[PDB]
Amino acid sequence: SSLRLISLFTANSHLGPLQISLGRMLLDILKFLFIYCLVLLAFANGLNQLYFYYETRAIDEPNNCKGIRCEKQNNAFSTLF
Amino acid sequence: SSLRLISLFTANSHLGPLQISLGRMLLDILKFLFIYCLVLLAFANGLNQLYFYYETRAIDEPNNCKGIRCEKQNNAFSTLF
Repeated sequence: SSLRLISLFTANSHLGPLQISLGRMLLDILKFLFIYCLVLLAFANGLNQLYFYYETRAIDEPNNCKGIRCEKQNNAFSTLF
Repeated sequence: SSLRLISLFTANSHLGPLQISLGRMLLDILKFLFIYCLVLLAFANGLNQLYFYYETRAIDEPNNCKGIRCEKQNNAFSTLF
């Protein structure tokens, strides 16, 4: 609801021609996004297939924290998610 | 081999009558040894029977130390030994 004040820039002479030039840049990231998506799901598979034998539990870890976003990161290549 | 210099105390007049009085004290600890052994064998069983469900391993424990004599003692009532 707060990002809708950008449709008012067309009524000014300085900020007007800037939105039109920004509209074209967003037609260049699509193809690189496609290629990057393929390169990422390709690699997301081998690493998961190699490390899924050493998955521990939470109660056997310090402070009962499992995964990244803890203070000491652990169990980063266990599942596919 | 070094505790055999106590068999020479009988040739002196000060240390002589001390070995003979010490020889009698060692005939009082036997009965209390009997009672204490029964009282210890009695209690050594319930505590082992109550705690033998939560026995962890040694890779889950910090610094790979299991049992008493570590810096942080753990697994004290797991087995009978």
